[PDB]
Amino acid sequence: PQETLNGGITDMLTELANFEKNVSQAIHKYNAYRKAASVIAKYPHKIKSGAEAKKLPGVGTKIAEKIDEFLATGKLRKLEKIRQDDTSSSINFLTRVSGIGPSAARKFVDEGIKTLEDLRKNEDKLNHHQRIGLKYFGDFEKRIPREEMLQMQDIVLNEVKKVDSEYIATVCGSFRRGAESSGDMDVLLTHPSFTSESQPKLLHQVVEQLQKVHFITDTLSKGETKFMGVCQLPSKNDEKEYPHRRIDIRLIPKDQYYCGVLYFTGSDIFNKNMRAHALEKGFTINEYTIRPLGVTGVAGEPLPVDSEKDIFDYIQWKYREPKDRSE
DNA sequence: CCGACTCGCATCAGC
DNA sequence: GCTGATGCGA
DNA sequence: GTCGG
Ligand code: NA
Ligand code: NA
Repeated sequence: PQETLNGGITDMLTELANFEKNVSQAIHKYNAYRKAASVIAKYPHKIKSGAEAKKLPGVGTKIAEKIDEFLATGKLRKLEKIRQDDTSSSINFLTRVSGIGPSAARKFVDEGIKTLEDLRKNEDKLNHHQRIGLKYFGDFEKRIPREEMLQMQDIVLNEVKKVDSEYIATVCGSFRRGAESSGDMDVLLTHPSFTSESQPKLLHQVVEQLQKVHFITDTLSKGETKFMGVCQLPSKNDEKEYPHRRIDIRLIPKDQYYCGVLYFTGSDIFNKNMRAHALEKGFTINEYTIRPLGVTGVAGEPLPVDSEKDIFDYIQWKYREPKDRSE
């Protein structure tokens, strides 16, 4: 649907969602508004009334009333008010800094720290993650065109194989589904030496090499199985420097690898659909495994999986190409 | 009427 | 010092 | 806030 159809409504609901998450700290109300925003964004008609929208799954009485007010007035009194609220708008804004959630935003604003400038003046009140998020505030809100993602993939796959040619690496997310742009890079990594029933340095090796060739620039968090950090393509010639990008790297045991690939390939809606159809067939699918359900409901031991296709097969489904996986 | 809506890592709260 | 809870982002 | 047991 064209944005101009119900964009005013969906924008309204999305903004309400953010204030619930960031100010009221009501995560379930936050997801409630988003679900309403999503289902309305997919609605192929311009909504004439709240009663019309209430027919959609996820839109209840309260949102129906809000839509009635928005349609009749072009705004929402409650939204208009919280917009001009200095405390609430500042709390909501500060959460745009990676590492600053609803709680940290509240505490900062409570003691008079409201803007990026205020943040820049009080660095010693920020933890390591928050300083990085502050440093790359602008870059982290930029999207990544696919050509840059492709070049990022080149470096990752090359350096990973250089460390150990027996590594297996897959760039997932929307990029694997063939998207024109990405919000970040999500790399899934495994090695034949690493299983569920199984060195605790396989991830470090790869991270270290990507640091050595100056691809990885910063580290947000790093353990034995999960890395979260910052990277940057090398600058061409005398061209303008590339934005710094968010990159995650996960080490997954061989026997759980392809369940992970599927899950982190998405999309969420596709994964939702697929999980629903998994159930009726008598299988349970999560990030790690696909399991067989006993006659009451007792899940037996995880089924052997050696590819994405294996999973699709178990539930008597035919392989859907990553490009065909938005639903 | 009222409960539902996973986990790795960094850091806090408390012993 | 360690264990468990919480915040955060995914 | 919405859904549903
Ligand atoms: Na509804
Ligand atoms: Na944040």
